[PDB]
Amino acid sequence: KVFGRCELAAAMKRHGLNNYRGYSLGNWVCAAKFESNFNTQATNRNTDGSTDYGILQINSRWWCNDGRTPGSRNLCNIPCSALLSSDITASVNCAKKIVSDGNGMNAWVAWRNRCKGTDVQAWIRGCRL
Repeated sequence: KVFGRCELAAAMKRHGLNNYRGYSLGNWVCAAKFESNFNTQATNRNTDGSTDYGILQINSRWWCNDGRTPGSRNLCNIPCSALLSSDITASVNCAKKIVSDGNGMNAWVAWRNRCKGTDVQAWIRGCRL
């Protein structure tokens, strides 16, 4: 499913992402925009053979099992396909563990490169939250 901006903002808020670990909602919405373009079915393969899955492009080498990434750790204990569902719950729960990993949102390269230090507030502007 391809979420609309405010729709995703509201769903993420309901799932406890607004200000989780100090990151305002605008950061999470900005990250989804640049990571998947709000599309839950987005996948991208990396050169190391691992694959990024879903709305937040979570990596198979550490967070989920896709049965084809040798040495994968499956820290969120879920098959990677669960991260592509229209219900963002699995994605959100796993993202919570990732952002708590000690490196914050820098774990998401698109966030670091395109959201970090920008007026992330613009991403939730106009939304009924």
